[PDB]
Amino acid sequence: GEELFTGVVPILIELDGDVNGHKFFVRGEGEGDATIGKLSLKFIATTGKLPVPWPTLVTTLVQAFSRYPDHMKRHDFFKSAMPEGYVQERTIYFKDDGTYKTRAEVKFCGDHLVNRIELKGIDFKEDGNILGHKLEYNFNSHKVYITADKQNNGIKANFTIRHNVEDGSVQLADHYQQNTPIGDGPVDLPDDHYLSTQTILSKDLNEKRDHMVLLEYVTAAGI
Ligand SMILES: [Zn+2]
Repeated sequence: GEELFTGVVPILIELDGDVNGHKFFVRGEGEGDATIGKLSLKFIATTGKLPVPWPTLVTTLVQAFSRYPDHMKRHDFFKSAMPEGYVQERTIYFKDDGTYKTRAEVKFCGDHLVNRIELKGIDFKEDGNILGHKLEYNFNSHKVYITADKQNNGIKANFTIRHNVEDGSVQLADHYQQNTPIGDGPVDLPDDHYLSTQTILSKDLNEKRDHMVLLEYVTAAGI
């Protein structure tokens, strides 16, 4: 379980997307180090220019790499579901705009962790901040609130992402999340806690394809 995360783990990410009928595919690679709670990844849109801004996809595009400090180990659901993995599902409500629905499988393939995601988005406004590409290329820090869902032998989470808009306003995205283990056996159901997240988005200046370089630090807290 946790024993699979004592060192650096290579990551492959795939996202098959469809927002208001605009189809796209994103592929990411890099590495995660759960001992420090660090993720370094590069994402490419293989279908050309995205119909939505990169920041809207960040939350979707491996919380198993969160640093859980020693006293909180017993509360790390994400690692305890490995290698078989977990399903992660979300509904994301963009305030005054459309919604994303996502379903992902996060599991080991041999020595590498893979996150495979399907995303469907509906009811977005033409000129809105999302389809109008009015969101800044950056990301804020958040708290991801996690609670046990004993019925499903898993967890739920709730949080609101704050996306900065070009005109100086903020676009809120309310996230509702569920995770359930894929394989049989026991998993760790946690007491209430949160993950504190920080993310930096950048560009590779030699990369001509549409892309996003990401560095994140996440540490669990609240117990
Ligand atoms: Zn693989």
